[PDB]
Amino acid sequence: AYQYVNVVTINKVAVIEFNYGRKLNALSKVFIDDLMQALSDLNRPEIRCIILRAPSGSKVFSAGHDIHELPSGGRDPLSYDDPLRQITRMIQKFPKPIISMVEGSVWGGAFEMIMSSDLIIAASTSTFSMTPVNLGVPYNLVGIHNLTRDAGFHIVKELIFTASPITAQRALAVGILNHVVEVEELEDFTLQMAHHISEKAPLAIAVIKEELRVLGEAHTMNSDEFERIQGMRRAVYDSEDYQEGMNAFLEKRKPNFVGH
Amino acid sequence: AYQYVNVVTINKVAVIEFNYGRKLNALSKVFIDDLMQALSDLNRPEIRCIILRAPSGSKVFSAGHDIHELPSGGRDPLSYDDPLRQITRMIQKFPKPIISMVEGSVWGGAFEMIMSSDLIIAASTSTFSMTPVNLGVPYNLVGIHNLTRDAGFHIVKELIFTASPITAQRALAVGILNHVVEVEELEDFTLQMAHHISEKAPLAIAVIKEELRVLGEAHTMNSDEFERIQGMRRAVYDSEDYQEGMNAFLEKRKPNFVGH
Amino acid sequence: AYQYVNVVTINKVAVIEFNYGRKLNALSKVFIDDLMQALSDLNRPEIRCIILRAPSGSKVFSAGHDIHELPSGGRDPLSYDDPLRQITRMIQKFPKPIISMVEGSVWGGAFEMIMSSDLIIAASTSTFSMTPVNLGVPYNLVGIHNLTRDAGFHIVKELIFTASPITAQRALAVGILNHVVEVEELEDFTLQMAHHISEKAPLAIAVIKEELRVLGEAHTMNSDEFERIQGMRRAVYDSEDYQEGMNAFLEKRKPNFVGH
Amino acid sequence: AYQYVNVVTINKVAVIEFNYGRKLNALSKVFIDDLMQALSDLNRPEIRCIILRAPSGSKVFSAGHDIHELPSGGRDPLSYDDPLRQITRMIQKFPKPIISMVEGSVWGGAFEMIMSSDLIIAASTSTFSMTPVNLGVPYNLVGIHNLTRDAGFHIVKELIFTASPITAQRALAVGILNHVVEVEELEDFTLQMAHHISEKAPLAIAVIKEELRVLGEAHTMNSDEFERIQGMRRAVYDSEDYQEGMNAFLEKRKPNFVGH
Amino acid sequence: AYQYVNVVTINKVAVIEFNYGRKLNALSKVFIDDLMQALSDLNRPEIRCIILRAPSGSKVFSAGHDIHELPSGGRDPLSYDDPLRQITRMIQKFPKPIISMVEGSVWGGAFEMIMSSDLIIAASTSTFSMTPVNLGVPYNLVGIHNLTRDAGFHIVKELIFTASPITAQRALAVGILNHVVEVEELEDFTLQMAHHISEKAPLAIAVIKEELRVLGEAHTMNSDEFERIQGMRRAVYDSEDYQEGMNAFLEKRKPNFVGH
Amino acid sequence: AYQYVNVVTINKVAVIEFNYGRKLNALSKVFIDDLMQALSDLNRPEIRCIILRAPSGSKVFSAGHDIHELPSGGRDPLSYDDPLRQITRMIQKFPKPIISMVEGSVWGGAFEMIMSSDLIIAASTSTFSMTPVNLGVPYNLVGIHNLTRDAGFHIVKELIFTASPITAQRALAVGILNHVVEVEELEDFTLQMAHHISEKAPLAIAVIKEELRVLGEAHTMNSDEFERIQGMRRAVYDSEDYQEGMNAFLEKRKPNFVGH
Ligand SMILES: C[C@@H](C(=O)NCCNC(=O)CCNC(=O)[C@H](O)C(C)(C)COP(=O)(O)OP(=O)(O)OC[C@H]1O[C@@H](n2cnc3c(N)ncnc32)[C@H](O)[C@@H]1OP(=O)(O)O)S(=O)(=O)O
Ligand SMILES: C[C@@H](C(=O)NCCNC(=O)CCNC(=O)[C@H](O)C(C)(C)COP(=O)(O)OP(=O)(O)OC[C@H]1O[C@@H](n2cnc3c(N)ncnc32)[C@H](O)[C@@H]1OP(=O)(O)O)S(=O)(=O)O
Ligand SMILES: C[C@@H](C(=O)NCCNC(=O)CCNC(=O)[C@H](O)C(C)(C)COP(=O)(O)OP(=O)(O)OC[C@H]1O[C@@H](n2cnc3c(N)ncnc32)[C@H](O)[C@@H]1OP(=O)(O)O)S(=O)(=O)O
Ligand SMILES: C[C@@H](C(=O)NCCNC(=O)CCNC(=O)[C@H](O)C(C)(C)COP(=O)(O)OP(=O)(O)OC[C@H]1O[C@@H](n2cnc3c(N)ncnc32)[C@H](O)[C@@H]1OP(=O)(O)O)S(=O)(=O)O
Ligand SMILES: C[C@@H](C(=O)NCCNC(=O)CCNC(=O)[C@H](O)C(C)(C)COP(=O)(O)OP(=O)(O)OC[C@H]1O[C@@H](n2cnc3c(N)ncnc32)[C@H](O)[C@@H]1OP(=O)(O)O)S(=O)(=O)O
Ligand SMILES: C[C@@H](C(=O)NCCNC(=O)CCNC(=O)[C@H](O)C(C)(C)COP(=O)(O)OP(=O)(O)OC[C@H]1O[C@@H](n2cnc3c(N)ncnc32)[C@H](O)[C@@H]1OP(=O)(O)O)S(=O)(=O)O
Ligand code: NI
Ligand code: NI
Repeated sequence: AYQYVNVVTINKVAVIEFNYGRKLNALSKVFIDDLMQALSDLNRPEIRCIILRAPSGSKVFSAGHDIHELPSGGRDPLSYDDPLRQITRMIQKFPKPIISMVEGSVWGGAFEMIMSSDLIIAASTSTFSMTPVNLGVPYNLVGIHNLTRDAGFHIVKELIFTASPITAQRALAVGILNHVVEVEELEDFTLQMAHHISEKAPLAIAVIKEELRVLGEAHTMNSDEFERIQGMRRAVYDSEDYQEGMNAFLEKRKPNFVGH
Repeated sequence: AYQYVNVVTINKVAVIEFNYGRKLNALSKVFIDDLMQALSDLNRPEIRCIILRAPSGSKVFSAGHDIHELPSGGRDPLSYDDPLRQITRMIQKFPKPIISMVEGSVWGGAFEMIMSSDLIIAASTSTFSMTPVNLGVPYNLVGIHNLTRDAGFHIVKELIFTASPITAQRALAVGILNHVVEVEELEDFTLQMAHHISEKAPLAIAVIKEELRVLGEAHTMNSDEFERIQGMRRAVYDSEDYQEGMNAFLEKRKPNFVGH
Repeated sequence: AYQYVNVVTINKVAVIEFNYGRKLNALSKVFIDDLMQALSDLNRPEIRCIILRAPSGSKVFSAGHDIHELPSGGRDPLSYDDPLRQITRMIQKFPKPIISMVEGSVWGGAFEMIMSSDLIIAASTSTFSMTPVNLGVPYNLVGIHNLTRDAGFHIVKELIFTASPITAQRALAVGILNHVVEVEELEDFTLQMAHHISEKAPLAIAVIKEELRVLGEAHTMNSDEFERIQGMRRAVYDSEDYQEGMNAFLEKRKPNFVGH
Repeated sequence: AYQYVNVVTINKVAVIEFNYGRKLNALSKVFIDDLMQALSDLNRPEIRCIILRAPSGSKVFSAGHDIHELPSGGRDPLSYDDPLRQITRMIQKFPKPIISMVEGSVWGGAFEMIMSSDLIIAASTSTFSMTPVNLGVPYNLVGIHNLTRDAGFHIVKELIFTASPITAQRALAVGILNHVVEVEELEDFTLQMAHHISEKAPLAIAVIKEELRVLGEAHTMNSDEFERIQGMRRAVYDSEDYQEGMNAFLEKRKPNFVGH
Repeated sequence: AYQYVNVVTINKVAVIEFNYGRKLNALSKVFIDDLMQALSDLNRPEIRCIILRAPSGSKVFSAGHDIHELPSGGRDPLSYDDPLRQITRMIQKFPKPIISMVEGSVWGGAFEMIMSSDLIIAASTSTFSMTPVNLGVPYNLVGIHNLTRDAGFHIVKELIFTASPITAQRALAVGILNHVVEVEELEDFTLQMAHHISEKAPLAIAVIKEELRVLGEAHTMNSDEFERIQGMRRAVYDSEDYQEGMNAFLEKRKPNFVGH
Repeated sequence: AYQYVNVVTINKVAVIEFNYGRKLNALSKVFIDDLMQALSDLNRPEIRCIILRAPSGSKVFSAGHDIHELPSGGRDPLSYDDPLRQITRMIQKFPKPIISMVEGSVWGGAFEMIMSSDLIIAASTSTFSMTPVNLGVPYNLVGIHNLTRDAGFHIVKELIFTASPITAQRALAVGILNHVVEVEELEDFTLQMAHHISEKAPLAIAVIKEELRVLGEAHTMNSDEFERIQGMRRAVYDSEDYQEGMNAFLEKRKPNFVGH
C-alpha cells in the first residue's frame, strides 16, 4: 500500500519499516510523505502503539535529511514545511506512543527524528551522529530544541560541535536511549514493551503525551530574539561555507571551511 | 500529637514518619492533612532539614492516591485543592530542604510526591511506578511537570506509558535518585546528610531553593494552550475508560480499555 | 600579552592557561579582566576552538570568587557587572566552542564558570563543589540557572545544599562532565577533540551555540516574580548570617549560622 | 443552503446574515454550527472579506449565549469546545478580514464575538453590554483576554463589573468600534470598505492578521497559575450564586447573590 | 478605629476617606499601613465595592510618596516591601472592585495607586502628574507596568518624560479615567455606580478581576533581562542626580541634573 | 556633517532634519545610515532630547521604504539587519527621548519609524498610512508589534487592511499622536516640550524608557509558533502576488492580486 514503507500489524501494535534502502532511508520528501500517510492511516482506535524501524540487518538506519534536497544557498534549508520539520511535528502530536527501534547508524535529521519519538530502543552495535557542522547547515531553533530534552547541554554540544558518532552504550549512559539490547533480541524486546503499553488506557496516554509536548515546547522568547536568531541563520545559509559544505558532499571530499 | 504521622527531632533535623500502614500510607485526605500540619509545625528557625520516611521495614512506602477518594462523577480528580496537589506545592515552597528517604515500593501520586522533594535517598530494594495509564487518569500539567526535572523525556515517557516499576539501581542511573544504600545503612546515611546540610546557611538555602522552584515552573504557555489541554483532560475524566479503570482497580480485575 | 593568563595557539586551537596561582586562580577582577581581554582578542576567523585550563599539575583549578572582593557592605554581591557574571555571559555569547580542561579542585563561582562553558573534560583526580551555603551568599537567578542544564534538580540541590565535593567519576555519571581521563592523557584527549571541532563549519557552530544559549535562558517570569525574588535575596545579603559567613571565611573558622 | 444564516457574495465580499430572529440570534449550538459551516464554505481564494450582520431593522443583534444551553451546575459553562469558544477561535484564525456590522443591541458572548472580529462598524443606535456578573458566570481566561485589546483595563472593568450598556458613541470614544454611522448608511458604508480591502493583497492581509493574533495571545503564564485560576473558576460554577443567577434569568426576577 | 482613614459603610459599599490632609495624604508608611488594615477589615462577604477618596473640597488628593521616607545611601527606593509596592499589590489582589473617586491633584506614587485600582471617577478640576524624572527616581518594572494598561505608550512616555500635569478632560480622552463629572456630582455619581456594582454576582466579579490581573501581569522575560534592568536601576539610585533630586525637593529649590 | 540629514543643537536639544527631499525622504540604506550616524553622534551627556523632522513646508514627511531596495522575490524583505529594522531598534534603545515632529504625509515604514519613537507631535494637515497590503509585503512580527502599543487592535487592523490614510485628528483620537497643532505653531510647541524634558533627570528617563521597551517586547511565544509564522511569511515573499505588487508600483498601475 506504500512505495517507501512496509506496515505490519501485530495485535494492537503497528510496525512501520523503512523501504528506501537504495538511498539508505534518507528522509527525502517522497519517503516522508509515505511515512506520514502510513501514520495517518494508523490513527484508529484498534492501533495503540507504533514502532519505527529499518529492515532487519540494516547497516544504516537512516542517512538523515536528503542532502540533495537542501537548497543551493540563499534559502532557509529547514523551513516549517521541510519534510524533516513535518515528520517531527507529526510524531510529537500523534496520539499514540511511537517507539524508535534502531539497528544501524543514525545521522543528522534522522537523529532528530528518533529524538522526537517517545522511546528509543537500540541494538548494541547502533551508532548516532548529529551532522550540521559537517555541511555548514544552520539548524533551526525547533530542531535544536528537540535534541535538548534527554541529555544535558554539555553532552548535546559535544555531539553537535564534533559531529562524532557515539555508541549505543554511551547514548544509554547520557540519557538518549531507553534500552540497549543485542541485535538478535531487539525486535522481541521492543514488541514486548509495545504490547504492554497497548493494554494501558489510550486516552490517558494521549493527553499525557500532549501535556509533555506542550511543556517541552514552553521555552518562550520575544519576537526580537527570534528575528535576531533568524538573521544569524540567514547569514549562515548565505555564506561561502554553506556552499562549500554542499559542494564537498557532492564531490565526495573533505570541506575546507574558512568562516565566511 | 498527630494521628497519621510520628515526628522525631534530632537537633536541627526533623524526621516525619508515616503512621498509616493499615492503608499502605495511601495519600487519603486525612493522611495528607496530618503530613501538612506536621510540616507547618516544623517551619521554625531551630529546624534546618526535613526527612520524610515510611516506618523501618515497610514493604510499601506509599500506595499513592487513595483510589476510593478519586472523583468518579465527571469531576477533575487532580484539581488545584486536591490533597496531592496541596502537598507537592507545600513541599516545593517549604523554606528548608525536604529529603525523601525511601524503603519499599512507591506508586503513582506518591512517586510525584517524592519527585517534588529536594533529594531522594533510597534502599537498594525500593521500586518506583507511575500508574495513571493503569486507571485511565488524565494527570494534570503541574503534576506531569513535577516528573520532568530529573530524568529525560524518553525515560519519563517509558515510566508513564508502561506503568512498569523500575529498580532503585535504574532510578539512580537515570537521575531520579541521589543515592542508593543497603537498607541497614539507609537511616544513618540519610541522617548524616541531613545533619551536614543543617550546618549550612539557612537563608541562602531557602532563597536558592525558591529560585530553583520558580525557574523550574517558568515553562510558560498562552491561555488558549492551557484551555485546550483542560478540554482534552475533561474528555478523559468523562470517558468510559476512566470509569472502567476505577472499577477494575476496586473489583481487582484487569481493565478492558477501548478508547471511549 | 597578559599579566594573568598565558595563550598558546596550536593550528586553530587557542589554549588559555590561568596565571594567577598566587590566589589559586580566584576570580579577582584583575584576573577576569585579563581572561575576557584574551578571549576577545581570540575572536578572529583563524581561531576555531578555545581551551581554558589551569597550569599542568595544579592542585587547585580555581578557588572560586575572590572573597576579599565580594561586597559585604550590604550590597548585592552578584550584580550584573560583577566579574563572575561578566565572564559567564562572555563565555556563553562567544561564537567559538570553549572547552574547560580541568585538573585540580573547582570551587563555587569557578564551578559556575566551567558549567557555563560548552564542554568539560576533566582529570580522574579533579573535584567539584558549589559553595554559597558555606558563606550565606544568596546566589542570583542567572547563576543558579547556569547550574541546571546538565544534571537533574535533585542532584543540583544535593550539590548546593551540602556544598560537598564530588569526584570526577560522579560528575560524569550525573551528566556534569563530557569525559574523565587519566591526568597524563588530559592534554592529548582535549586537543584531539578541539582540533577535530576546528575542522567543522564555524558559522554553523556559532549559530547553533547561540540557539542553545537562548533556548537555555527561555524560562520566563513576570516582573512581580523577579522583584519578589530580589527582595528575598536582599534580606539574605542584609542578614547577620551573611556577615558571619564572610568573617568565618576570612578568620579561617567554621561559621555558626542562626537564620537571621 | 443553511437553516440559520443567509449568505450573499458580491464579487470578493461575502455577507453572512443571521437568520435566528425567533431566538434573537442567541449563540445556540445549532446557530453557531451553521455560522461556522458558512465561514468554512467561504474559505476560498476568490473570497477576500467577510461581513457578519443581523437582518436590516434588527432590535437585537444577538442576545448572546443561549442561557438554556449553559451547564446548570458543576460543569464548566465556557469549556474549549463550547460554541462561543469555537466561533471566536474560528473568526480569529480565519485568513480573511471579518467585519462585524452591528445594528441593534449586543449582549454577553455576542459582545465577545464581535470583539474577536477584525473591525466593528455600528449603527448610531446600537448598544453593547457584557453580562457575566448578572448571572454569576466565571468568564474564562481566553474570553476575558479577547475583551482587552481595544479599550483600556479601567474601561473593560467598568463594562464587566457594571454590566451596563454603552452607546455606540461611547464604544467609539473608548476604542471598541472603528466607525459609527447612521443606520440607513450602515450597509453601504461597510460594503464600500469591504470592497476596498478586497483589492489589497490577500496573502499579506492573512499573514499580518495571524501575526496580530499570535502577538495578542502572547501573554504567557506557568501551569500553576492556570490551574489556580481554573480552581477559582470551578468554585464559582459550583456556587449557589451561579444557580441563583441562572434561575433568576429564567424566572424573570432579580437575583439574590450572597457570595457562596 | 483608624488614625489616618475614616471608613463609612452603607448596605454593601464602603468608602475609605483619607484623614492625613496635614501631610496632603502623602503615602507615608503609617498612612499606607492604616489604608491596608482598613481594606483587610473590609474583606467580608457583605462588602461588595470599595471607594477610595480624599475629603470633600481637597486641593490635593495625594502628594504621593513621602519624600522624607525615600531611602538615600544606596537602597532601592521601590523594593518589593516598600509601602507603595505593598498597597498596589493589595488593591490588585483584593476580591472586590476598588473605585478611586478623585478630587484635587494626584502626584507620583498616588497616580500609580489610582491606576492600580479598578475604576477612576474624577472631578472636572482634578489633575494628574507622574513625577520620577523630577527627583531622579528609577521607577521599578512592576510600577511602570501598572501605568501601561490604559493609555498608549506615546501618552505614557509624555506623562513620565515631561512630569507635566494633565487635566481630567485629557486623562478621560487618552483612556486613563472612566468618567469626569462636575465636583458637586462626584459623590452622587460614584455612589450610584458602587451601589449598582454591589447588586451583581461577587464571585464572578472576583474571579474576573483576578483573570484580568494575571493577564495584565503576563508580560514575561528571562532572568538575564531582569538582572540587566536591575543593574541599570542600581546605577540610577547610586547616582549624584538621585541625591540632588531628593536634596532639591527638601531644600525647596530646582534640581540641577547632570547625568551622573 | 552628513549628506542626507542636517543637525542643529539648541541648548540641550538636537534637531535632526531630513535632507533627502529629492526622494521624498524615502528610507534608503544611504539615508538610514546617515540618520543612525547622526543619532550615535548625539549620544552625549550635553544632549538631553532629540527631535526628528522633515524640512519646514514638506508635503511628504517620508515616502517610507525605498521600493527599489526591496529584494525581488524568494528573499525576506524585512530581515533583522534591513535598514528600517535597524533604525527602529536604535530609536527604541536610544537613552534620550526621541520626538517625531511631523509635517506632511507619512507612509509605511516611515509610519513604523515614528511609532517606534517616544512622542509624536504633528501638524493638523499631516496624514498617516500603513501600506504593506498595497504591495503584498509580509510585514515582520517585530514591525507589526511596534504598531500595536498606542491604538487598539480593531483600529490597527483597519489601518493595515485598508492601507487608507488617516488624518492627524483621527490619529490623535485613537491614541497614535500626542498633540496636533497648526503647522505655524509646530516647531515652537515641539521645542518648548523638548527644552522642558531637557531639565529633568536623564538617568531616570533612560532607565524608564528601557523598562518600557522591554515590557513592550515581553509578549513571548515558543519556537514553533515563530517558525510557523516565518513559513507563512516566506510563502508570501515567494508568491506571485508579491512580484505583481512590486511590478505594479514600478509600472505605475493598479495591482491585480489573485491569492497565490
Ligand atoms: C542537513 C541535516 C542532515 O540530516 N544531513 C544529512 C546527514 N547525513 C549524513 O551526513 C550522512 C552522509 N552519508 C554518509 O556519511 C555515508 O553515505 C553513509 C551514511 C555513511 C554510509 O556510507 P556508505 O559508504 O555505506 O554508502 P555511500 O557513501 O556509498 O552512499 C550511498 C549513496 O547514498 C548517498 N547518500 C548517503 N547519505 C545521503 C544523504 N544524507 N542524502 C543524500 N544522499 C545520500 C551517497 O552520496 C551515495 O550516493 P551515490 O554515490 O550516488 O551512489 S544536518 O546535517 O543534520 O543538518
Ligand atoms: C491515581 C494516581 C495514583 O496514585 N493511583 C494509585 C496508584 N497505586 C497503585 O497503583 C498501587 C495499587 N496497589 C498495588 O499495586 C498493590 O496493592 C500493592 C500496593 C503492591 C500492595 O500489594 P499487597 O499484595 O500487599 O496488597 P493488596 O494488593 O492485596 O491490597 C491490599 C488492599 O489495599 C488496597 N489498595 C492498595 N492500593 C490502594 C490505593 N492506592 N487506593 C485504595 N486502596 C488501595 C487494595 O484495594 C486492597 O484492599 P482490600 O480489597 O480491602 O483488601 S495515578 O495513577 O498516579 O494517576
Ligand atoms: C561566593 C561564591 C564563591 O566562589 N565562593 C568561594 C568558594 N571557594 C572556596 O571555598 C575555596 C576557599 N579556599 C580554600 O579552601 C583553600 O585556599 C584551598 C582551596 C583548600 C587550598 O588551601 P591552601 O592552603 O592550599 O591555599 P591557601 O588557603 O593558603 O590560599 C592561597 C592564597 O589564595 C587565597 N585564596 C584562596 N581561596 C580564595 C578565595 N576564594 N578568595 C580569595 N582568596 C583566596 C588564600 O587566602 C591565600 O592567600 P594568603 O593567605 O594571603 O596567602 S559561592 O560560594 O559559590 O557563592
Ligand atoms: C454567558 C454569557 C452570555 O452571553 N449570557 C447571556 C447574555 N445575554 C443576556 O443577558 C440577554 C438577556 N436578555 C435580555 O436582555 C432581553 O431578553 C433581550 C435581549 C434584551 C430583548 O428583550 P425583549 O423584550 O425583546 O424580549 P424578552 O426580554 O422579553 O425575551 C424574549 C424571550 O427570549 C428569551 N431570551 C432572551 N435572551 C436570551 C438568551 N441569551 N438565552 C436564552 N433565552 C433568551 C427570554 O427569556 C424570553 O423568553 P420567553 O419569556 O420564554 O419568551 S455572559 O453573560 O456574557 O457571561
Ligand atoms: C518619588 C515618587 C513619588 O511619589 N514622589 C512624590 C511626588 N510628589 C510630588 O512631586 C508633589 C510635590 N509637592 C508639590 O508639588 C506641592 O507640595 C503640592 C502637592 C502641589 C502642594 O502645594 P502647596 O503649595 O499647597 O503646599 P506646599 O508646596 O507649600 O507644601 C506643603 C508641605 O508639604 C510638603 N510636601 C509636599 N509634598 C510632599 C511629599 N510628596 N513628600 C514629603 N513632603 C511633601 C512640602 O515640602 C511642604 O513642606 P513644609 O514646608 O516642610 O511644611 S515618584 O516621583 O513618582 O517616583
Ligand atoms: C514596503 C513598506 C513600505 O514602506 N512601502 C512604501 C510605502 N510608501 C508608499 O506607498 C508611498 C508610495 N508613493 C506615494 O504614495 C506617492 O509617490 C508620494 C509620497 C505620495 C508622492 O506622490 P507625488 O504625486 O507627490 O509625487 P510622485 O509620485 O509623482 O513622485 C513619485 C516618484 O517618487 C517615487 N517614489 C515615491 N515613493 C517611493 C518609495 N517609497 N520608494 C521608491 N520610490 C518612490 C515614485 O516611484 C516616482 O518615481 P519617478 O516619477 O519615476 O521619479 S510597507 O508598505 O510599509 O510594507
Ligand atoms: Ni526548561
Ligand atoms: Ni500586552
